[PDB]
Order: sequence, then C-alpha cells, then structure tokens
Amino acid sequence: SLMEQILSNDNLNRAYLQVVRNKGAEGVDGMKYTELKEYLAKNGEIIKEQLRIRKYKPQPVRRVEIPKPDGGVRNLGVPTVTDRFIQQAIAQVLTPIYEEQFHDHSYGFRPNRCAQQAILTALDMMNDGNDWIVDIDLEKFFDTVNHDKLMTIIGRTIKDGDVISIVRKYLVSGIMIDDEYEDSIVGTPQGGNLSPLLANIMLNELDKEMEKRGLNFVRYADDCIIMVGSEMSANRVMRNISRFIEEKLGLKVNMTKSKVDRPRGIKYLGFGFYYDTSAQQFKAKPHAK
Amino acid sequence: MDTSSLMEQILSNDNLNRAYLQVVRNKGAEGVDGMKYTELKEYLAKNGEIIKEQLRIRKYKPQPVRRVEIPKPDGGVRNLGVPTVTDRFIQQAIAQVLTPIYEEQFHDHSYGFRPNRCAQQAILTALDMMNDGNDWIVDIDLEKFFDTVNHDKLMTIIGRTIKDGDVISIVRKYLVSGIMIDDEYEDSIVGTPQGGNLSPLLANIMLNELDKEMEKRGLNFVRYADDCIIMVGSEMSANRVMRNISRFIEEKLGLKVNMTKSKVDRPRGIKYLGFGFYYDTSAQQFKAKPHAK
Ligand SMILES: [K+]
Ligand SMILES: [K+]
Repeated sequence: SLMEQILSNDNLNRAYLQVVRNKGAEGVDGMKYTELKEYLAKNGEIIKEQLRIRKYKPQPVRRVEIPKPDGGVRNLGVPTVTDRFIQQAIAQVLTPIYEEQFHDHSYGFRPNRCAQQAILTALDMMNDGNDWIVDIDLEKFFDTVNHDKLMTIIGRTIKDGDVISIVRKYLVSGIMIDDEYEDSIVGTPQGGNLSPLLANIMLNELDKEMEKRGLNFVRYADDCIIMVGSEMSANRVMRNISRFIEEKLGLKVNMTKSKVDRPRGIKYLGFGFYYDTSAQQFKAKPHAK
Repeated sequence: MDTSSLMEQILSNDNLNRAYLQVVRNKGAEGVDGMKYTELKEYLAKNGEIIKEQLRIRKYKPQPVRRVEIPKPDGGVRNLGVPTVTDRFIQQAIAQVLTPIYEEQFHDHSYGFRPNRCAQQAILTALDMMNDGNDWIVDIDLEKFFDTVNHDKLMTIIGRTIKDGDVISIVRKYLVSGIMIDDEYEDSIVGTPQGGNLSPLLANIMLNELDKEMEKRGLNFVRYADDCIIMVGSEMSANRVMRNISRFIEEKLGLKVNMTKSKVDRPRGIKYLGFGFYYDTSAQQFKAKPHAK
C-alpha cells in the first residue's frame, strides 16, 4: 500500500526538490541541504531498505532557540536534512488522503490555505453578529499530545503498519510546529514537513465536534477561535469545548490564557481586530509586536 | 449563461436578492444621496421595478461616487469613492454574473479582489520564486487605475467576452461615475473594502491582458489589482523585463507608469501588500512580514 507510494522514484524526487527549495538550518548531524543530493546518490537505496524493514532510525531534532522581540524565546526543532526529506516524502502521500477529511475552516499548514483566509472567515462571522470570541489557548501540541492516542486516530485511516511505524518514530524524534506565524511572518516553516499535518489529523476531531455543535469557528494548527453571539453562550462554549479537548483528545487547555472577549481584545495569527466606523465593520490588521 | 443575453440574468429575482443580501452584509458608508444600507430594502420595494426597466433601456443614471476621507489606523488619511447603496446593489448584481465568467479566464497568480484569494497567497508565491533564485525584483509602479484607464480601451477588452450591449452600456456609465479601488490592503488591512463591488473586477479584466503577456514571456510574477512584482534571476534580465513590460503596459493597455517610483531592487527593498521581505539567517531563506508603517 502506502509505503511503496512514499518510496517511489517520482515521490522521492519531488520530496528532494522541495527540501532543497526549502533550504533551512542543519540538524544534529551537521549536514547541509547542499549535501543531500550526493548523500542520497550514495545512500538512498540503503535508506529505502531500512525504511522498508522498519530499521531506519530518525535522528532527534536539533533544538534551536530564537529571540522574540518581546523578550520571550521561540523554540524550534530542526530535523536533519535527511529526515526533512523523508518527512516530506511521507507528507506528500498523506496530505491528499487527509485533505478529503478536513474541515473548510481549518487553515494552518494546508495546501493553498493561509492565515489571512482564517482572518477573513472570522471577520465575516463577527460582522454577522457573532462578536463574542472564545479564545481557547492550548499548551504546545507536541509537548503534550499522547503518542498512543495520536497514532490510534491516524490508524483509523492509515492501515499500512510500515507507515504507522515511521510516523511514530518521527513523533519520538521531537518534530514540532514552527509558530513564527504568531509574529505575522509568512514563509516556509522550519522543521514542518510532517508535524503540522499530524497535529491537524488530531485536531480535525475537534473540528468535527464543533461542527456537531453548529459552532462558528476558524482554526490554524492548534490555534482556534470560536465566534458566538452572546457572552452567556460564549461562556458555555468555553466550558464545553475545553472539556472536550482535555477529556477526548487528551490535550491541555491553559485556562488562565484562554478567555472570552470582544474582537478588540483578540490577538490571532499576528492580527488584531478593530471596528472600522466608516465601513461599520470589524476589520483586522497586524497587531503591535 | 449566454454572454449576448446577460442583462436578464443580472436582473433576475434570484440574482437581485443575492446582490441585495451581499450589499447589506457589506454595510459601508452612505453615498451622495445619504441613503443608509438599512434603507435599501424599502427603496427597492418602491423603485426596484423602475430601476430594472431603466436598465433595460439604458436610462438608469448612476450617481457620482461620494468622496469620503477616513483615518488610516497608523496615521494619515485614506480617500474612498463611495457609490450610493443603490449603485452598490446594481454593481454587485452585475459583478455576480460577470465574476464566474472571468474567473475561468484569469491567471492563477492574480490574487486581488477575487473569491478565496488574498494578499498572503501572493506573498507566498513570490517567496517561492525568490527562494528559487529569482531575487531581482521588477517593481513597476502604476498610477491609480481608475484615475488613468482609457474607458474605450477597457470597454473594448470587456466586449471581447461580453456581447450584451446593455451590460456594456451600464458598465461604462459606472466608470464615469467614479468607481475606484479601496487600497487599504497596502496597510496590511484585511476586511470588506468599500466601494468595490465592481471596480476591482474591471481592473482585473484589463490587467488580465498583462498577465497573459507575462505568461507568454515565461515570467515569474504575482499581481494584486494594479500592483504587480516580477521575480527575475539577474539584474540584466530585470532591466530587460522592466523595459519590455513597462512598454507593453503603456502602449498596449494605455496605463501610466510612474517613472520615479518604478525600480528594479532586491527583496529587502520591496514593500508589497503591506509586507516587507527579509533574509532569515537561520533558515537561509527569504521570508516576509509586515513592513514598518
Ligand atoms: K486560540
Ligand atoms: K508594483
């Protein structure tokens, strides 16, 4: 089934070209993206054999700390360029499968989708009267997700045990989500060939629960806002959805950072919101950083 | 639909109800007649059939747009041309029929004022081009489209597809009325533009001629309304593209290049759709983020 699709010459050549295009910092092995071509010419068949027999061992991600202007630090986990290549090859096959399942109001790390589309959808909801915002803050997905629960969800769709095996090994390696979009940055995420898709597979369960409740929401990776018509309803939604996230998905809601507010109080994907009194419409613009 | 008999599609109950709903959803400031968007429904109950019949015989008279000055969030003033709500309604009714026709003609690297497209998509496509080595940027600055477009040239282009003379007639009257493009995207703003039910589509119909020419020449570009950047691999090639494409825009489309603001530059010198570009030292890549305003 899927492993041979992932390892096909066609898919691997596409993954190689993408990873070279994406460049990026070296992982723990010190290998630069400019060395991948020659490395694969020598070792590509060995690597394919190891993957086929479940003996390929991903390298741990390299932890990189980047200063944020507000005095915080952004954490990045950089896979080796070989692992970015394999992750890309996996994602190229898994992405079309899951695109058929995903909700139209999920916008993070998906083909032809971006943060601005989430903003515009949320604005339309706000301007329809749903201007009480439920802003649920989750602890970092890959710091808190239970690997068994995630792999079980993935297993509902993906029956190839060889693919299951290697995806689990990448979770263990420390793959994570580059959150630079929170600073309004646009561009290729570092270390994100596969981890954002895996987060979306899990969080698609939240999308389905919110759709079952008839809620108006947008989501970008693990950052969701829900648009509601009244404070009382927003408080109920906050309580019910936070309970679902913790009990069903096994994720962790930071209740202190989560809040109900009006749009002026919301910071989302680098944007803030304001009421344009000429247009008589909420609009959005980059918030101060 | 039949492109020779579109006026009755524009005036159909279904199309007009949709246009009414969208104009009310867009809200907006009043035009020169002082009519609020909440007053449109009662006005159309009395005058809707009158307006339809006037349009059928080319006797409907658009009102001039209202010049409205509003603050920009970060300082300074934005000038808008606000049609009356009746004219926003008719403009929307026309655009609802013309948009699906032209969406099938448009280039995938045109992103301004189109359904499900946005500025960030143009930025992402441009970054991919820059990171593939095309980091000499041709930045042609055009004077405001509706201040400079030749009405006959624009109607000629539209008439290649739209054969309904009654639709041609009303679109031309809307040009004279002063419809324009809300430029708040230049300030990184996301939201409903004012006065833009029809004007941005008309600009895209014209500028689609430029897109086809650039594609014929194999150029890497993105465009958002009348703001286009072209990604080239060398300074020499950029200067050549600048010369050739500026000539095409002025000679074939009749638009106006601003000499002093057009330039060839590297990504760090480009301001586009509210974004600047920078070289991320860790990623060894160009990325974008909002520029200082
Ligand atoms: K949130
Ligand atoms: K330009």
